[PDB]
Amino acid sequence: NEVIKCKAAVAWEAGKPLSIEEIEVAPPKAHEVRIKIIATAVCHTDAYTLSGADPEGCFPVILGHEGAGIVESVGEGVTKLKAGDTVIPLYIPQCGECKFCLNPKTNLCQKIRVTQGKGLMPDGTSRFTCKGKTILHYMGTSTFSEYTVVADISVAKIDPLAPLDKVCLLGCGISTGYGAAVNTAKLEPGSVCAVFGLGGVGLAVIMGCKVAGASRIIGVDINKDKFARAKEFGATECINPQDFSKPIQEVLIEMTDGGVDYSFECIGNVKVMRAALEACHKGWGVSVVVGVAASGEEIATRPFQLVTGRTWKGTAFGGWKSVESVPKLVSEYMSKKIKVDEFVTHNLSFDEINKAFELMHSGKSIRTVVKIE
Amino acid sequence: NEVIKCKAAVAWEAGKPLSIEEIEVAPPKAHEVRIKIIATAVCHTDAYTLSGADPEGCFPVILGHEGAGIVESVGEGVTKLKAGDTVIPLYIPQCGECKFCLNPKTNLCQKIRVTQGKGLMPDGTSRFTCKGKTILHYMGTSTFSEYTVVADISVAKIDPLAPLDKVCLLGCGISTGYGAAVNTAKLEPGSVCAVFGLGGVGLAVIMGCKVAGASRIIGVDINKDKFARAKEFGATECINPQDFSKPIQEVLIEMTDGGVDYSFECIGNVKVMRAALEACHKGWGVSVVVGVAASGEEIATRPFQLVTGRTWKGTAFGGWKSVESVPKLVSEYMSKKIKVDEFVTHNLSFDEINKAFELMHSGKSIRTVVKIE
Ligand SMILES: NC(=O)c1ccc[n+]([C@@H]2O[C@H](COP(=O)([O-])OP(=O)(O)OC[C@H]3O[C@@H](n4cnc5c(N)ncnc54)[C@H](O)[C@@H]3O)[C@@H](O)[C@H]2O)c1
Ligand SMILES: NC(=O)c1ccc[n+]([C@@H]2O[C@H](COP(=O)([O-])OP(=O)(O)OC[C@H]3O[C@@H](n4cnc5c(N)ncnc54)[C@H](O)[C@@H]3O)[C@@H](O)[C@H]2O)c1
Ligand SMILES: Cc1cc(C(N)=O)ccc1-n1c(CCC(=O)N2CCSC2=O)ccc1-c1ccc(-n2ccnc2)cc1
Ligand SMILES: Cc1cc(C(N)=O)ccc1-n1c(CCC(=O)N2CCSC2=O)ccc1-c1ccc(-n2ccnc2)cc1
Ligand SMILES: [Zn+2]
Ligand SMILES: [Zn+2]
Ligand SMILES: [Zn+2]
Ligand SMILES: [Zn+2]
Repeated sequence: NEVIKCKAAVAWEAGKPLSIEEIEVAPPKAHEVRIKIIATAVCHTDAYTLSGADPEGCFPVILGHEGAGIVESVGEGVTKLKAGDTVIPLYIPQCGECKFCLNPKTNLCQKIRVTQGKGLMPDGTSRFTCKGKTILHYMGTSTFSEYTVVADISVAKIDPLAPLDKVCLLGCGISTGYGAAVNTAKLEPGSVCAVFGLGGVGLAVIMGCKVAGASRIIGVDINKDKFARAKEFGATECINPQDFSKPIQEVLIEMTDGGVDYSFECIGNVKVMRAALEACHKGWGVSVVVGVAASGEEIATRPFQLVTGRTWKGTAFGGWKSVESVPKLVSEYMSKKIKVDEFVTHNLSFDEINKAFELMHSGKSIRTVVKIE
Repeated sequence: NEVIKCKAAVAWEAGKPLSIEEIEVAPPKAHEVRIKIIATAVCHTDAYTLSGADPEGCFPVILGHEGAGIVESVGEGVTKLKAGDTVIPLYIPQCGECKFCLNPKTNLCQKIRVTQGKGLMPDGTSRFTCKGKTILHYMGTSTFSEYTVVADISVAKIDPLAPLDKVCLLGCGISTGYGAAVNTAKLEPGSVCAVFGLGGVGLAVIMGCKVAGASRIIGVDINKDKFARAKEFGATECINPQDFSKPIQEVLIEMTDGGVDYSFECIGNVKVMRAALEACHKGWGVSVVVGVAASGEEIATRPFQLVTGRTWKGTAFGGWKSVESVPKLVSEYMSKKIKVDEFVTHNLSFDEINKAFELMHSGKSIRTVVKIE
């Protein structure tokens, strides 16, 4: 119930490294929760915002949107979570009252997004003070800190037995891939699937396709060093566009005799998205867009590709309804139905957080986990 | 069983009028049917091919792909249809054996399309002789003639009580609109729908939406003279893009509080297709492409429109399985469930066939019916 002094990794300008500093964190107001972050993961959109390319970037700011922790304080009006619980913050809440929350077809809650995009709590202010300045929040969580304040609808409650040093990855990547495979596509047994890109999201998609029951899975990438891991996750074969003179969709059409049944696009390249649409089977093919492109880029095609059967669709947070569905995923990981331990490729300490970004800049890791205690 | 002399409307070069001539029609070979055309309808793709803009146009050729008639002769191996029957030719057959015919998700049979696109019968030759030249077939039917020869899988058998002078329209237009409404979209009661363009296909789509059970229907067009008929078919309101300074998708978003549930695009303009995608509701919107664009045009959008929920899909022949589904549509018209008599706007004789095209060039008619006897 009093201001907490803690250590954070603040960013001050676009394109500069993060600097470790001491910050003051205010007590939560009505309908808010204070969380001590235990572990976190460094995602790609964090580095994208840090670079400064985002037209909506606001500085100074504390990044991070993947982590798990333990509750200390709750505001006035909270009757759902008490101190000592193990929880996961979420950048897609679930109020349960709006028109988007009563529709089973969607999961895009639209209650606090106007303040979340500006970097402020729902009341209209920020809880982070540094040397007489106010530091904005990032994507509603801000987990690059030892303590953080979030809204009461952005918190999911998990089993206390879960290891918090690895279950944190179920915030952005593994959940998105698994949901893309088993929610937005809903693929029947015996299908043929193709995955573009073999990062964290691609490997999660491959895992979901193998779990659901597809017979043949094709992995596509321009870096050979990934192929090995793909074959461990369930991909039957892997190809490289640079080894063929013909365009990639023609290679896939020749290989699969007509085209694949499902194609997942997990990169963020508009040309790859067009190639992914044109490689689906005529009559019943489906293409799912998972990655996010830079602002100002357009994906083109001819309407003759849609008239003869094919479909575009897209997914955000794998289509899961976050608050009521993340606990089920943690339970699934308890039963060894899905793989979480095989995604983490590196471990760092808090002070070396900058090093994490450099690894992401080189393409040598899938996911890195930072221990914040 | 002998060559038949008949009257036809042959085209000799791109951009010239059709000329009425006398032709010889050969007896059918194995797995073929000879039909005496009674009535026909002039569609938009006929005039498109006649203009010469089609990169695949081949001349001389006999156009037409909508009509009903009576059988005279059948080839060797036909045990399904006998002479005197009332039938409808179809530009999408149904063999029932290929991989596309055993899949309930599609209706694009791929058995005789290679010869159909070239203008020849499956054996490899044409049955139309004129003054020592061979005349190719059009879209597998060629109904601008008093007698025509078609394959045995391109014929649907209907109730003999049907009036053949109006049931012919169930070949291309009304079927496509009705199927787009109730097959590819599958819209639930209480939905909001928007239709772009108010020709024959647009009015069929409106009829299907009203039958299925949507509550609110919005018609969009740039010609005011159409709006009246739309209000008779079930459209609740109609708008004109030229009356507003803002782009049309913003007008629709403001009007419907977020966007429509379903949007059908029935024109063939790539800019209208983009505007139709951007006017669907966030989270659960769907956009169905029905019209065909000119070769070399691309429809563009940003992937942020697909990531947040929306979908493109397309339809050819309304998704009906032609041979087994057209008789059901004729039965539906017998019970007054659907409207066929309200589409025909003009009637002509065979010799005035050219006049029909001129009407289509002015936008004063929905469908014109030519009586061929
Ligand atoms: N919509 C969502 O909810 C959501 C969630 C998480 C991530 N994402 C996005 O998914 C994308 C993947 O991110 P990530 O960190 O999981 O993996 P990553 O971006 O680090 O890996 C990208 C892979 O694509 C390959 N690549 C580059 N150009 C290629 C080309 N022409 N052809 C084939 N491969 C090419 C690269 O070699 C690489 O293996 C990102 O853009 C991310 O923003 C979206
Ligand atoms: N895929 C299929 O199976 C199939 C079947 C039949 C027809 N079609 C196609 O459907 C299209 C419609 O053909 P039709 O004969 O039924 O009607 P039509 O083409 O004669 O009517 C077109 C209407 O769109 C309007 N238009 C032009 N520009 C516009 C704009 N910017 N905004 C709004 N309206 C505009 C016109 O005023 C007109 O009312 C055609 O392109 C046809 O080729 C497709
Ligand atoms: C565009 C956007 C901005 C923010 C922000 N903070 O600026 C947050 C979310 C989104 N965004 C929306 C629009 C807003 C929206 O629909 N919703 C629903 C509940 S609240 C909310 O954000 C749809 C999809 C996304 C999205 C963006 C990035 C990632 N991504 C990439 C890598 N890692 C994460 C995943 C999804
Ligand atoms: C591109 C095409 C050419 C021909 C031809 N004769 O050149 C015939 C059909 C198509 N086409 C296909 C590819 C081929 C195909 O999938 N199939 C399935 C069974 S056979 C066959 O044609 C998919 C959709 C269409 C199509 C084209 C025009 C119209 N349209 C417009 C106005 N009025 C009619 C409707 C559909
Ligand atoms: Zn909500
Ligand atoms: Zn992320
Ligand atoms: Zn078939
Ligand atoms: Zn037609």
